[PDB]
Amino acid sequence: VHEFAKELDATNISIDKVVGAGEFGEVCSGRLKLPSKKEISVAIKTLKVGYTEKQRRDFLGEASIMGQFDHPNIIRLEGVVTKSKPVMIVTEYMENGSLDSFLRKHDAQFTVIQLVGMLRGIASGMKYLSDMGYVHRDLAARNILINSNLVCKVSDFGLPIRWTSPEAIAYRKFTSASDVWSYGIVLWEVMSYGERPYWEMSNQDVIKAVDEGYRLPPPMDCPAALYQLMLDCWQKDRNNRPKFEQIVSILDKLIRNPLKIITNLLLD
Ligand SMILES: Cc1cn(-c2cc(C(=O)Nc3ccc(C)c(NC(=O)c4ccno4)c3)cc(C(F)(F)F)c2)cn1
Repeated sequence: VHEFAKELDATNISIDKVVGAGEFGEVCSGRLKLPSKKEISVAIKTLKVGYTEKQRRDFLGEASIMGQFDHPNIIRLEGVVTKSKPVMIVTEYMENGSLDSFLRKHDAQFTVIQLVGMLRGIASGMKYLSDMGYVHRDLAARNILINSNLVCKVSDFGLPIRWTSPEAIAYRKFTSASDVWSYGIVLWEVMSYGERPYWEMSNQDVIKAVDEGYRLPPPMDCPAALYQLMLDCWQKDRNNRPKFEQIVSILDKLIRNPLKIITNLLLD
């Protein structure tokens, strides 16, 4: 763990309050005093009292993964506490919480360009994870955190049929291209302001429908460019899906605001 995670001194951590009502795990917000004496807001996940050795190993392995990724759109590991208990993982604080729950509070209240900025941040984080050989496997709006300035950052709270590509469902073929499929689902979630993908369809029907070529329909008022981007991410042939670098490039062009062309499952 210490290869990729700094050991924090518990005397530098103050705990404020419980956050997220369990959605992130056993997580609090608080402050961390850095070696330079600067104090920053942080999220703190604690390992349960009475943990088993496997639970500790799994907890510290998580920190080890996170510590590998230093990027503006991937959740930043500040460090771990292992030499005292409770054992902790400390990250930057993301004031606006998970993106799906945030958007549900704000239905139709953001501009298209604001939503595209969110989407671009997520794609940039994924471009770095993929460049680093990391396949996320659970890329979903609930695993994206959003801060006070609406910057979105790839996270993972653990457990996902609705977000999984057909090949990863069929025979566990997980690649960065199956993450691109997942990104198309997140793109739909964002444009739908946190609607659940495939709503409450039976999992077996989500699997069969997608395999038969059916896809989620355009969100209300969804620009054609963005719906086409979803369809491109949802290509049956993983080789035909765009790479994350190309997704970032697409969004960067839309950010220049060229987009006013507007578009149960659709046979696509
Ligand atoms: C089992 C496992 C999970 N992960 C993993 C966890 C996480 C992650 O986000 N973990 C995590 C751990 C501790 C905390 C405190 C947080 N942050 C928050 O819960 C949070 C809430 C609000 N602000 O921050 C987040 C991220 C990544 C990713 F994709 F970015 F590479 C991977 C790796 N292995």
